[PDB]
Amino acid sequence: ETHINLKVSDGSSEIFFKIKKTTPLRRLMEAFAKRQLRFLYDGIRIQADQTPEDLDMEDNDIIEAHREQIGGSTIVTTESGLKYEDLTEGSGAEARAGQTVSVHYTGWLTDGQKFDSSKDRNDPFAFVLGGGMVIKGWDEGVQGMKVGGVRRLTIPPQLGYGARGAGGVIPPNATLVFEVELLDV
Ligand SMILES: C=CC[C@@H]1/C=C(\C)C[C@H](C)C[C@H](OC)[C@H]2O[C@@](O)(C(=O)C(=O)N3CCCC[C@H]3C(=O)O[C@H](/C(C)=C/[C@@H]3CC[C@@H](O)[C@H](OC)C3)[C@H](C)[C@@H](O)CC1=O)[C@H](C)C[C@@H]2OC
Repeated sequence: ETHINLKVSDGSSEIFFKIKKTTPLRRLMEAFAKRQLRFLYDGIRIQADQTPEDLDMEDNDIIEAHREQIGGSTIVTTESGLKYEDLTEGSGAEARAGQTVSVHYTGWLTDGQKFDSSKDRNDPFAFVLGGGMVIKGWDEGVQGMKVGGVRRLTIPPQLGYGARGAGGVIPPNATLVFEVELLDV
C-alpha cells in the first residue's frame, strides 16, 4: 500500500524498481545509473528530489530512461532492414571493413531476457570487421562507429540467425537487440 514498483525502459530492456511512495526518485535514478541521464514520466522530466507521491504515480507505471546524447537520438532503418541508434557518438576515425575492432556488448531478446554480455566474462570481444566472422547485422552495424561510441543494433532475423537460432536461447526467427561499445580499433 505504501510501496510502489516502477518499470524503467531504456530502449534495450525493462528493469523494475520498488520504492516507498515518499522516497525521492533520486534513489531509483542512482540505482539505475549504477547498473550502467534523463528520466521521463508521461513525457515530463523527473527531478531527483521528487517522490512518486508528488507525481501521482501508480504501481507498474513506466519511466523512460534516456541514456542517449543530450539533444536526442534517432533510430535509423537501413536498406537491409537493420536498425541502429547512436546513443553516444564517440570520436575518432570511423570503423571500416578490414579493421579489427574491440567491443563490449550486451544482447537481449524480444521477450526482454538478456542472453549474453561480454561484461559478464569481463572480456572484450574483438573481430575483423567486414569479414563474415559475425552475423550480418554486426558486419553492417559496427561499420561507422567511433571509439567511445555506444550503438544499439536492432537486428532482424535475416541479419541474425534466421530460422536456426543460436546459443540455445536465441529461438528461431528472433529479432536481436545488441548494445555495442567500441573500445578500440
Ligand atoms: C569457432 C567458434 C567459436 C567462436 C566463439 C567466440 C569467438 C566467442 C564469442 C564471444 C561468442 C560468444 O561465446 C560466448 C557467444 O555469443 C553469443 O552469445 C552472442 O551474443 C552473439 O550472437 N554474438 C557474439 C558477439 C558478436 C555477434 C554475435 C555473433 O555473430 O557471434 C558469432 C556467431 C555465433 C556466428 C554464427 C556462426 C555460425 C553461423 O552458422 C551463424 O550464421 C548465422 C553465425 C561468433 C562470434 C562466431 O563468429 C565465432 C564463434 O562462434 C552467441 C548467441 C553464442 C556465442 O557462443 C558460441
